[PDB]
Amino acid sequence: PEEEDHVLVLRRSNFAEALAAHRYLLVEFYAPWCGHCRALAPEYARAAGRLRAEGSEIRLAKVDATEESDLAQQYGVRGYPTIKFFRNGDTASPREYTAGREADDIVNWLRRRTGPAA
Repeated sequence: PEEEDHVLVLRRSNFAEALAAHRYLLVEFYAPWCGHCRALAPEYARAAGRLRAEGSEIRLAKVDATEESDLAQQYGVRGYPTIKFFRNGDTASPREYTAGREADDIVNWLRRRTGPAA
């Protein structure tokens, strides 16, 4: 599927397949006009590049919730950005990401969910 600076581009048609392929999957629901999403996009992409540089199986993804609204409403998204971590493809119980928005604290937070060499 599409990938912008190593961040997977997800929509309803490929969302279930990404969960099945990636057991550690961070998903950012965003709006391109939202200022905090704009400030987040370079840091999110730098976090994904570093994980890719580290040979990690963790994957970062993003969903334009203004264009994929049913998918966003299915996960109770009521503001942007909304970041959720899915483990082992379990969509009922995603962990909410509420930590810093710099590249290093995203990967640190992901490492605390999985392990230093995941």
